[PDB]
This record gives sequence, C-alpha cells and structure tokens, in this order.
Amino acid sequence: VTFLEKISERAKKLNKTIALPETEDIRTLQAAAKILERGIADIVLVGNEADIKALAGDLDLSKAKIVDPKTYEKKDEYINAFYELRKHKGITLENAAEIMSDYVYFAVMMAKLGEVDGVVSGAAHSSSDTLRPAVQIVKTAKGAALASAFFIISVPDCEYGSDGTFLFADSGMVEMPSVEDVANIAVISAKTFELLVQDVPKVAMLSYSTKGSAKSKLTEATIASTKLAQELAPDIAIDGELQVDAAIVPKVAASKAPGSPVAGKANVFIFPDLNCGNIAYKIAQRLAKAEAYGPITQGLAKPINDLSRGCSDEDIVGAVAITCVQAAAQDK
Amino acid sequence: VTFLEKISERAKKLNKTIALPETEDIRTLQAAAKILERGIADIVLVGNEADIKALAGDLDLSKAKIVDPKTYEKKDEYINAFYELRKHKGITLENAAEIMSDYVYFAVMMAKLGEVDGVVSGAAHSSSDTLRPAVQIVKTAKGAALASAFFIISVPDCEYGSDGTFLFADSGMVEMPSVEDVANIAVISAKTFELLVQDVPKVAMLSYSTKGSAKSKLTEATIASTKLAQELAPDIAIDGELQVDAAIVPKVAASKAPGSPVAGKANVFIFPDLNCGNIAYKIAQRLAKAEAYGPITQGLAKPINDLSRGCSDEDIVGAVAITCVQAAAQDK
Ligand SMILES: CC(C)(COP(=O)(O)OP(=O)(O)OC[C@H]1O[C@@H](n2cnc3c(N)ncnc32)[C@H](O)[C@@H]1OP(=O)(O)O)[C@@H](O)C(=O)NCCC(=O)NCCS
Ligand SMILES: CC(C)(COP(=O)(O)OP(=O)(O)OC[C@H]1O[C@@H](n2cnc3c(N)ncnc32)[C@H](O)[C@@H]1OP(=O)(O)O)[C@@H](O)C(=O)NCCC(=O)NCCS
Ligand SMILES: CC(C)(COP(=O)(O)OP(=O)(O)OC[C@H]1O[C@@H](n2cnc3c(N)ncnc32)[C@H](O)[C@@H]1OP(=O)(O)O)[C@@H](O)C(=O)NCCC(=O)NCCS
Repeated sequence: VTFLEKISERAKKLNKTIALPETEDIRTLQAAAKILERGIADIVLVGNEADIKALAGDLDLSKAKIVDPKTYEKKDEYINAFYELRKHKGITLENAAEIMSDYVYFAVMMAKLGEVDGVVSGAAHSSSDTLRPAVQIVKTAKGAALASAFFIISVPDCEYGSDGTFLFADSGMVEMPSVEDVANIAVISAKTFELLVQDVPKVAMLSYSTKGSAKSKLTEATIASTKLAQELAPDIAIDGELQVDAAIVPKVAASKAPGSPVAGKANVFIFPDLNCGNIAYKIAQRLAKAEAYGPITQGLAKPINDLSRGCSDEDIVGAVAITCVQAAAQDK
Repeated sequence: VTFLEKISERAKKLNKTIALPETEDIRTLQAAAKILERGIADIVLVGNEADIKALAGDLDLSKAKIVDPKTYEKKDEYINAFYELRKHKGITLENAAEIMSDYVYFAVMMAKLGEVDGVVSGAAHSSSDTLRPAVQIVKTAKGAALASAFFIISVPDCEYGSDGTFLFADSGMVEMPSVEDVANIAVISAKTFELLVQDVPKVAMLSYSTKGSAKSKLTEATIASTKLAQELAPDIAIDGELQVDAAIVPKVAASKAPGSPVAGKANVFIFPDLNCGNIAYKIAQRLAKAEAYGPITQGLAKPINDLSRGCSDEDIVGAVAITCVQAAAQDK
C-alpha cells in the first residue's frame, strides 16, 4: 500500500481546515472539490468571489469556504498583525495593505491565528516566493531553528529502510545549511519520520566518508553536525559520518562502523547541502523506480507546503493530506 | 552481454601489454595465467623470477615476461627518470634508487617509458599507495588540472542514459574539486565514456537547480564549471546547471531545460564534490540495483588502475581488460 493512501486515510479521521490561496488557477479547484468530496479535510479558498463558481465550472463547493482579504469580517487585524512581525522590517501600513491583499498572505496569517489549520501552494508561484509567507508571518516551532524541506522515498523491491521507505532531508529548501543548521535538520526530520511513516527513525548523517575512512573539511563538517545532533536529541539514534552502503547494509556497516545505533538500519538520510539532497532523491526516484513525496516543509510552526512547479491536482490532495497529519503534530 | 564482456572482447582484438607488480600475491599470478590463456593482454610481471616461479606452481605463466627491478637491463635509466621527476621535491639520487626498487614504482615507470601500455595493482596495497606513483611518475595527460575516479553504472530496467549505462564522476577520489577541476573532470569524463561505452557523451553538470531556478554560491560554482568546460571543449555536449530529473528524463527536460544539448538524454554525471558523487553512486548501486564498475581512474598520461583489496583473480582479469581499452586512447 501507498504512503499517500495510508496518509490520506489517517487524514480523514481528523478535522482540519486548509486555506488554499491559488484561487486563480483551476488545478487548485480540481483539488478543492475532492477534499470535501472524500472527507480528506475542510478547506478555505482565498481570493475573489468572481473567480470561484465561474472559473472551475460545475463542481460542488458549498462545502468550501470563501474569504476575500477585502470581504471577511476580521480583515482589519490582518494588516495589523502583519505589521507586528514586520515590526523590524521597513514596511508601513498601506504597504501592509499592498502585500496582504494577495491571497497567499491572507491564507498564511489565517494559519498564524488558528482560523485555518494549514496551507498548501507553490504550484502556481515558486519555492522562492512561497516560503516568504511561510517564514515572515508563521515563523518556526520552538524545538526548531529553521524551516527545512524533505521527501518521503519509497523504493520498490527493497529490503532497506522502513520497508523501502525513507525520509531524505534537506532536499528542497535549504541551499547551504551551516553545521548548526544541519544538526537541527537531523533532529527535526527524526520527528517528521516518526509522525509520517510511523516507525523508529534511525538517522544517518551522510558523507563519502565513514567514521574517518577519509578526512577533509567536508567530513569534519558532518562529523561535527552528527555530534551536535546527538546532544540536541539523546533519545534519537543518530550517527555520522556514514556512506549510504554502511548506512543501510548490515554486512557493510558491521565492518565500517562497528556497534553503531544506526548503521545497517537507516531510514532517515541527512545530506551535507542541497546539491547532495536533491541529487540523491531524483536518483532514487528515476533510477531506483522509487515513489517520491514532497517537497514537504517541516520545522514550521503550523504546516505550509510547497509544490513542484508543474503537477496534477491528485498530487495536491496528497499535499493537503500531509498538511493535515502534520497539523496534528502539536495539538495534544 | 554486460559491460565487462563487451570490454573483454575489445581487449582481445587490441594488442596491449599490462604490468602486474603485485607478484607476491597469488591472485595476481592466477589472474596473469587466465589473461594469457584468454588472449586479453600481454603481461609483464614485475618481481623476482625465483619467487614467481616458486609461487606459481601449476600456472602457465610462460607467455609472460618477468622483469626484476633490481636486475633489469634498464634499471639505472628508470632511477634517473625518477630522479629527474622528483629532484626538486626533496628526493635525493640515493632516495630515488630505494623508492624505485618498489615493484609498483617500477611498473609505473615502465608505462611511462613506453615498455608497458598500462598498469593494474591494488590487490595487496592501499589506494593511496597505488595512486601515488601513478600521479608522481606517469602524472597527468597534457594538463588536465588532475586525475579523477569514475564509475560506469548499469541500471537494470532503465530507459535513461545509454541503455541504463552511465559514467559517474568523480565518485571516488578527488574530494573537493575546484571549479576548474570540475570543468576538467567533465571533459575527460566525456572522452572516457565515449571510449568505454562507445556512444556519444552527453554530460550533465549536476545541481539542485536547473535553469537558474535557484541562485547561490553552489549554483554559481556549477555554472562556472559548466561555462569553462564548454570553452575547454566546444564540440562536446555539456550543459548548464542540471538536476538529475531535467538531465535524464525527456519529459522533465521538456519542462525545465528545453532545447538543451544534454537534458533529456544525459549519460555522463559530473558531481560538485565527493559527498554527492559517492552518495549518488551508492544510491544507484544499492537502491537502484545498478551494477557498478571500479573506481577506475582517468586523466593520467598512461592508464593506471587500483583494485579493491578483496578482489578476486577474476576481478583482476577485468581491471586488466578495462585498462587495455583505456590504453586505446593513446597510440602510435
Ligand atoms: C531571497 C532568499 C534567496 C534570501 O534568503 P533570506 O534572506 O534568508 O530570506 P528572505 O530575504 O527571502 O526573507 C527574510 C527572512 O527569511 C528567512 N528564512 C530564510 N531561510 C530560513 C530558514 N530556513 N529558517 C527560517 N527562516 C528562513 C530569513 O531568516 C529572513 O529573516 P530575517 O530577515 O528576519 O533575519 C531566500 O530566502 C528565498 O528566495 N526564499 C526561499 C527559501 C530559501 O530557499 N531560502 C534560502 C536562502 S539562503
Ligand atoms: C595525501 C593527500 C591528502 C595530500 O595531497 P598532496 O600532497 O597534494 O598529494 P599526495 O601527497 O597524496 O601525492 C603527491 C602528489 O599528488 C598530487 N595530486 C593530488 N591529487 C591529485 C589528483 N587527483 N590528480 C593528480 N595529481 C594529484 C599532488 O600534486 C602531489 O604532487 P607533488 O608531490 O609533485 O607536489 C592527497 O593528495 C591524496 O589523498 N592523494 C592520493 C590519492 C587521493 O586520494 N587523491 C584525492 C585528492 S583530494
Ligand atoms: C570496493 C567497494 C566494494 C567498496 O568500497 P568503499 O569502501 O565503499 O569505497 P568507494 O567504493 O566509495 O570508493 C572509495 C574508495 O576507493 C579508494 N580509491 C580512491 N581513489 C581511487 C582510485 N582512483 N582508484 C581506485 N580506488 C580508489 C579509496 O581509498 C576509498 O577507500 P579505500 O581506502 O577503502 O580504498 C566498491 O568500490 C564497490 O561498490 N565496487 C564493487 C566491485 C567493483 O566495482 N569492482 C572493483 C574492482 S576491484
């Protein structure tokens, strides 16, 4: 069974509201009219009234909720709260009226205030433009130094990871993580694995080196980050530096890194930077026939996800479903 | 057919001589006889005629020529040769004579001075010990900044590349190649692919970014190496900064990099550093169930190859056949 089928089913059990801002694109409506249709969640649409019922065509959205930045009965405290976290960044009140009238923003500040549980977009903008709303308004969770991105990778005939399932991170967002930032990526991705795959994360800090099989600036960066992460999170089994083969293969691990809590069992792969992360994941997907999921964001304070530039609405129902389960990571 | 068999045949039609210095290892001798029996190459065994004779017992090594570094006709000219090379890097004439009694130093000089077409060692020495004389004696071909290590990769049920075969560089040796280094690795890799795989090289300078989809020091690096490589070798197909998906999958190349010489059909992967290179090759081998060949070295003035220390006498046969075809790039 599919990770996304598993997830979307778990996501139906919950009750969560997802504010989709891309209300001028007709995919973000094909998506919208299947959320309410399967019980995946409830879902806000952020944008002009003239768009909705006229654009998509004939699809039932009475189950949906329309809120325009210039219609809602609370729109005033949005130009105000935005101006409270841009309180240090040069933008006045009518500039806080220029930025906010955009749909992405209103969908994001609704999350910050708990009017909405989460946000999915990226499909019609990019991964530069999308994450600003996610950073400036939402900010991050407490046990989190940054917003990062990741991918769930399912490898077909595979006796590695968690039944062929892995989290790769960061493979989306963070171009050049510093050693501090890497260590945190490990910790935060462990909690995401647990949440989404529902298995014990064994986190591998990757490298061409394995426990000093080589030595350079590169290795030492990872070395350090392993050991930073091992402190941040003692309860989480975390090791580095590991090559991939030692990371996943008992026989190999047994000789390259004897008595490791991770080597030979890995299911979370952590990369030195985004050349590595993004190469690794595409290589899995295309040469290993792995199914890939993401980019999904993590370490955020309330879930807000990005989308591959070009995609279908069936992917979006996927993303919306993850934004739900994610949305059930703190409320307890 | 498998890559290795293609290679062995070509080897047999060629007329190359390979030196084997690891003559106190019984796998080298076993490999030797197999290679002669089959017609894969001529052999110079470098070592002690009494010891080989005493070690070989039931092996038909009579087609081989045995050369003893301490009694060979040309000994004293090999020593001068080494002296000239290292004069200015501390070595004294005395020091030369002692270094040059090393079977493996001798065999590399043989190749340098034209008595052998290449050398295979590594079965009973570390890679550093094998690669030091290579890079000191035979040095590099015509000023490529450097020698590098590559893999030939065969993915099983793959449409991508050249029948799911690829060349990965550098995935085993140069750790932090400079921007120039990466440029050089691309050019040399393209010639190697053409030679060994026998198909038009189409080289992907890899990244997490496709056509300036993201900007950073990493991306700037890749672009600069892309741009220098095109200057270094204009008639070879080399492209921008490319993601793996944009590089091998024509439908994604149809989106992210239209009209590229490389994108959609890449078959040569150049990585930014050895984290990427190794992690990528290991994902391919382990999760993709790719067959992977060597680290094989390139960019030297004559082929020199290092084996794994747990190789079989048959792995040696194959390393010897790669090395002969590598030696076909020379000639006259
Ligand atoms: C424009 C960009 C290249 C410059 O990076 P930046 O200066 O850090 O981010 P921006 O200028 O867009 O926005 C400002 C905020 O974004 C934040 N942001 C970027 N990366 C972050 C991270 N992973 N964790 C938390 N916040 C982050 C910065 O911390 C900054 O906050 P500050 O000004 O109060 O200190 C880039 O952030 C972008 O296009 N955003 C997409 C996300 C991304 O890829 N960022 C990595 C760039 S180094
Ligand atoms: C040992 C090492 C860390 C030190 O670097 P170095 O002193 O510059 O090189 P080494 O001591 O290993 O060997 C001597 C030569 O290697 C050369 N060299 C290093 N990398 C090379 C490369 N990949 N291709 C060709 N020559 C290379 C140096 O120019 C040096 O020449 P010199 O003695 O005439 O000045 C490193 O070169 C090394 O690991 N070399 C062995 C093979 C290897 O693993 N190379 C990876 C390079 S990052
Ligand atoms: C040997 C093997 C099983 C595992 O090796 P590994 O420890 O994971 O190391 P990598 O494959 O990532 O390659 C880097 C290693 O190659 C060595 N190496 C570096 N430069 C090299 C070069 N230019 N040529 C040959 N070896 C080199 C390095 O020393 C390094 O570690 P080492 O000290 O253990 O040798 C691996 O190479 C492999 O998967 N090959 C399978 C069999 C094969 O391809 N045939 C080889 C013929 S002997």
